[PDB]
Amino acid sequence: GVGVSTGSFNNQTEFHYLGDGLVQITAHASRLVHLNMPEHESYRRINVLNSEAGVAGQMVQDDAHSQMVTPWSLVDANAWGVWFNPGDWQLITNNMTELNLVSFEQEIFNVVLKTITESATTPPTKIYNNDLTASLMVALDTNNTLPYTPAAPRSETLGFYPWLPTKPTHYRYYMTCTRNLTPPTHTGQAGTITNTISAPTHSDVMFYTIENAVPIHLLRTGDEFSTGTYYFDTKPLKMTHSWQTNRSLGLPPKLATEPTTEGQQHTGTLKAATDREGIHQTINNSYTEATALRPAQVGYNTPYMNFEYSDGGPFLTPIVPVYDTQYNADEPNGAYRITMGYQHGQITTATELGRYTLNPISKGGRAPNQEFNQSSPLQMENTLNGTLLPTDPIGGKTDIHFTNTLNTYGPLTALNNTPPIYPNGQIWDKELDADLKPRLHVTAPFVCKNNPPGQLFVKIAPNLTDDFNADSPQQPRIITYSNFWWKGTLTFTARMRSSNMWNPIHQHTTTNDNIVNYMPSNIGGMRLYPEIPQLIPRKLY
Amino acid sequence: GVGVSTGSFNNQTEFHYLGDGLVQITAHASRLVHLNMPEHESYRRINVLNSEAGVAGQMVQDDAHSQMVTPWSLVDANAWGVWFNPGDWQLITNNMTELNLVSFEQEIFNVVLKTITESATTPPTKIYNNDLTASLMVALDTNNTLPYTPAAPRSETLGFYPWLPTKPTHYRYYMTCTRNLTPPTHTGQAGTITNTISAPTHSDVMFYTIENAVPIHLLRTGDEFSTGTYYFDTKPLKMTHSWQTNRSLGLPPKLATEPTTEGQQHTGTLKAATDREGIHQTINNSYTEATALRPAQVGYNTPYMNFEYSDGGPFLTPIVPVYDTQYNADEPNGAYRITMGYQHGQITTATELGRYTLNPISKGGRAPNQEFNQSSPLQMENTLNGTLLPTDPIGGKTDIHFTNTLNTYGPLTALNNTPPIYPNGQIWDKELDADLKPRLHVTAPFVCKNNPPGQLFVKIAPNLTDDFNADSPQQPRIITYSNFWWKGTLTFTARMRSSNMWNPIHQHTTTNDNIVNYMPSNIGGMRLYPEIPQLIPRKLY
Amino acid sequence: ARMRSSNMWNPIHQHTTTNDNIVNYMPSNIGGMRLYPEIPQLIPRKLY
Repeated sequence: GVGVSTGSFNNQTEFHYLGDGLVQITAHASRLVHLNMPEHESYRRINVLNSEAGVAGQMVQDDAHSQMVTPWSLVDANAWGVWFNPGDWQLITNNMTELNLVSFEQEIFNVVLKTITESATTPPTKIYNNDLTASLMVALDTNNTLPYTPAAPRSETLGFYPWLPTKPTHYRYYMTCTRNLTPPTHTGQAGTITNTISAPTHSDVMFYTIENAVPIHLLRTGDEFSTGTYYFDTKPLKMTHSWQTNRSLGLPPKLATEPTTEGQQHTGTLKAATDREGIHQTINNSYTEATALRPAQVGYNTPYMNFEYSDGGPFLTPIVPVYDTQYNADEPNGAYRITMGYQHGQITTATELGRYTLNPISKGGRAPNQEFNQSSPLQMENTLNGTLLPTDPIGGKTDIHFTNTLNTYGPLTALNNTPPIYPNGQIWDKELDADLKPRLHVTAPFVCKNNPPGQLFVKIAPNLTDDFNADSPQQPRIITYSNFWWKGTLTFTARMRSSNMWNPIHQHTTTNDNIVNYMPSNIGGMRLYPEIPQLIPRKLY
Repeated sequence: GVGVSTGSFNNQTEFHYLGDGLVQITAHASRLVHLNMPEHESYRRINVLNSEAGVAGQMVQDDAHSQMVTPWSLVDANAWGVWFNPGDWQLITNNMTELNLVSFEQEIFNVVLKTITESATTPPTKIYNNDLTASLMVALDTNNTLPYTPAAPRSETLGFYPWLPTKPTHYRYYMTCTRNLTPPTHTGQAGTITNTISAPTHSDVMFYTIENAVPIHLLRTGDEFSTGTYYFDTKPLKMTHSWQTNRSLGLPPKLATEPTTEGQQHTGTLKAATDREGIHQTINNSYTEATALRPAQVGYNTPYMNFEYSDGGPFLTPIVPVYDTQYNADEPNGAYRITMGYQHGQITTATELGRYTLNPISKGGRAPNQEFNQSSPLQMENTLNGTLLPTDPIGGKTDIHFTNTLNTYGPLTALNNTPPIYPNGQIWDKELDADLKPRLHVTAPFVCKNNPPGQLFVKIAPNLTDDFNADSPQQPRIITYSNFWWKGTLTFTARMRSSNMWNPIHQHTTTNDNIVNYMPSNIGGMRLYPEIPQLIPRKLY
Repeated sequence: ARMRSSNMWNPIHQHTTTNDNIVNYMPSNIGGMRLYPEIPQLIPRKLY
């Protein structure tokens, strides 16, 4: 029967406080998902090029790839703000040390299929007849047979507002590209560079169609498509950021001259350099605090802005994101620059899209203009030619320092994970099916070792015109759309924090200049400006 | 299935006479509730100001606040005339001493969703296509997570007629306002007053959205949304008004000169003033009847027309409503001035809205031009400067008397509750969640100590146009409406009255000039002019 | 005590720690401590 409802809209985030501190954050989400029909039902391998990199010097501007455009649309839950309004994400940045991840279920219910029909009067008048008999095709890829494409790094998820109706995005995935871009040049001189994408190699062209991979449930207007409860197996995230560094690990040296006056303008003085004792990593006698004996370095000098070049094309090496120094650099420390849409933040007036250059606040980051390197003997009051200051060029290039090439990722390199980004970051991510797994993902903090949860493919079934369908490239169809609700349930599990100290830590407050970032205006303009995550401090040693 | 009915229209008020006098007034109500679609689905915080108070002297005319307009519409039962036609409320003002309150259930059934469609011919012609697949969102706030806003003090309830189809009103609630209106001035002089609403403070901005608070049941055209039977826990109201005053409490003094003639023009004479005896509250020897020994005062001199001023703004102190003196004053006694709509009373011709300045008839009220105050010694034939007559100004203001400032609410102040007002008054009310609860509410006579019954939020689900819904402030929609029935059941419990006296008391009759207030005219014009409540007298001591 | 539950959208005022507030929470070079007050009752609630 059509006139019977099939599901319940639900969006409350139940913080069900279990014993011993553990909580069970059951986060629901429900949005009307307005699906339009596919503009073409034929699968298309669209090679993409650009004339922008074909002129010399614009080789960062490299948009060329080979794209497999499918008519199927993807309903995506893999974004943080779908499940958490800022009132409930304030509760977790204030109070939770760890976040485990447990359950996940999707549900499409209460689909409304409609036929639009044009009448030929003096305005364009469109009549919305109701389809009682048409269907739409859903496909829960319960094995992840298809390439897992999360829409969070493109900000193409469902919109993070409950009342605003969202849109699902077209499923598409990378096909093999064999990129020719060399020679790599400067900007000033002209070169005979070749900017073509070549023919795809035979051994790797990987064409997944949706019909021959996942079984597809047709759904009439009284449907209820229930995904089974996916149980995660992830590492427990740690929301508590670490502040200790290699000038803060271990036991500090004792001081003989201790201050007498109030105010921190006066400083206590240690013992002499050659008179101190302990274990030490160099040859020289004087034990300063810079060259000390620290267990492992936190962070690592990434060779930054380093454009590697693989069969796919030129690409920048992703840096583990970490809190910058007191000098805001953010490029060798891996800043996030997340541009949203008008479903994801961004007060809906006539301006362009908001930006928010972000960082975490886990203090483990370095500065490129603050580092230096020396010769093998230590030699305080060092020789001009024995120490490599960052004023020195590399190969005669004055803007380029040693740290552009210098990598220090040794085995003893402790490192914090990716911060979860709000509301625009990604929640979970597919484990890279490689022989050597990466230790952490920069795209998402939760890593699924098992089969990741099924991405959901939704497409309108072809409602066909009376016209013939043999020996024709493109058929006519009845123009149509859909309005199906979508209910999720993402059950977290988190441990409450315990204050084991004296001074009160930084909590996510609400200032007088902050309520305008949290309240609607006279029009209805909403905004979801980010939250700098990982507020509770913790010790790394 | 759509073509099967789901509920029963029902409106009979069963007076089920139980034993020992108790009755169980089971009052049903059922009205067609015509819901229109929301004009916008975006939440809007609309600050309200007015230029009327910005000029000096109009500072009672203070309409400025900060309003949170939500697209959800509220179906309200909290009004008396929904449940009681005047034939059944005559039965309870004639015969019932107390009214307990027991049960309450709501039910939305038999919804009819329709699409309106415009055709472009020479008149505007509108075609009502039927939606078999669309839905409407209902939300029974079973915990009162949202701010409880009763529509009875704004006369925005369902209309009190069974056959006339009603309308639900848009749910909206007060946001924080920080009002600047000083200096408070007179009317004659001009001042440099500042009339602005300021920026809302950070610590208190309280933005409840409907989706993230209460789980929401989508309902197709064959729905039946049944609220569970809410069981009240209220004080038993007492419909019997009290007439005894401090010139009527206790034992009267005995008289020696008793009258001889027929007719009350001749009066019995008491003993002398200095010769009477008894307990007495002053120092002087003469025991008059004014200064007597009475257990507690009934009523209390409110400082009336007293505009207190809180973070919200200027507001008048609500006075406990009580029967005025023989001199009709009604302002220091808290009159009701209830203006209705054409669904709530008010013969539906071309006139403006009816008024009915009302009072209860519980005799405990005072008059401001009939009171006076004296010095500490009593001193009959009092000194000109020793007694404060209400001809005396306060601070040189001749119209303002001592009683404008004078409060006499002592601990021994007996007081009657709020009269229930018909048909326009409120039935129940939320307990003010404060540390010190108020003793009585002026808005409604029944007080719910527990969680109050769930207010019901109804909104049409978004029926969307083919046009895109990303990166757009305002989307187009199919214009639509709804016709859902709404059945309630408000089970009272009341005790029958017992006449323990000789003379017959005032019952609510029907005079020859009263049937026009109770009967329809040749057009169909109905009216629900009020009933002066609480007719049975009782003793207070 | 009962834990609070956030039943709303916008985040309420919590007792934070600003850059001009750590000097009210940390000892100095002498040993000077301080317990400047906290403005209490931060979570808002409705009275009706």
